[PDB]
Amino acid sequence: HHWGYGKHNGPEHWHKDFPIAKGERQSPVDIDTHTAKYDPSLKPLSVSYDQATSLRILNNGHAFNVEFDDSQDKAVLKGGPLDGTYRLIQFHFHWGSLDGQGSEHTVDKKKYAAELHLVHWNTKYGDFGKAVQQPDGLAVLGIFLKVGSAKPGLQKVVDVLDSIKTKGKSADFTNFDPRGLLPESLDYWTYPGSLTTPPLLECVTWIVLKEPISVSSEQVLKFRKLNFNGEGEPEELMVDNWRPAQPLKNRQIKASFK
Ligand SMILES: NS(=O)(=O)OCCCCCCCCOS(N)(=O)=O
Ligand SMILES: [Cl-]
Ligand SMILES: [Zn+2]
Repeated sequence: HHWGYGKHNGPEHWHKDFPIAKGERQSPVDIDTHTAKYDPSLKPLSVSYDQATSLRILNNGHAFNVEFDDSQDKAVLKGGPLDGTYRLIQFHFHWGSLDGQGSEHTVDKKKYAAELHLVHWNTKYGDFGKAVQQPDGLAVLGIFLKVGSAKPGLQKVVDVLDSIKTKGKSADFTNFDPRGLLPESLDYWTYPGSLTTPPLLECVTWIVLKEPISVSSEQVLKFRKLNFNGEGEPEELMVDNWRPAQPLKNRQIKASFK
């Protein structure tokens, strides 16, 4: 057996193999907009994805990862609450079976249809492996997805999903520009958290954008055609691969805007 999002291996079961699931800085969390406080110490956020080099897209049995070449400082995230440079390594999404759910973070308890996670690691630690052994090893830029108008920049991702329907399948995915997945505004909320999937390591500085991007019903419907299962096995649609909000505990969510 292995962790997943089913009734028998879902979020409520994770703590048995990953005790940190009940830790002090777990993610995601509900973002109470009225309790979040504007933080003047936050520096301007810098998303520099101009030289991003995508390589492959993979169905890992939980979601699909668009992987990037992080052997050189190309796609980096800096500024904001971040100290130093964080390099983009991959991005993936979390989505629901219906438009009314799918996101991991929530805003005033509101759930979006999906959530995009752009994962970056602190270059001061040399590699991703070492970074996840540090309290400030990672920075994940989270972007909410709502259903409405199509997102042109997402279509290339959608059209390749048919080739990676099942767990373990991958496909070349070069020259994809992640800048086409960003909303207009970079206003955000930030707080110290963790990976939202096992191992649930608490090494993440979360930066969640306030402005969601709009994707079409057709685009998200194709996300829902993916499979959690591997080839030749009974079909288990890849839907609702999101972890619910976790206790905030000793943390404050800061806003980059007034
Ligand atoms: N949803 S999230 O963005 O918070 O996180 C997803 C998992 C990200 C990958 C985590 C892999 C952890 C194992 O790293 S290792 N082998 O030790 O280098
Ligand atoms: Cl199921
Ligand atoms: Zn994620």
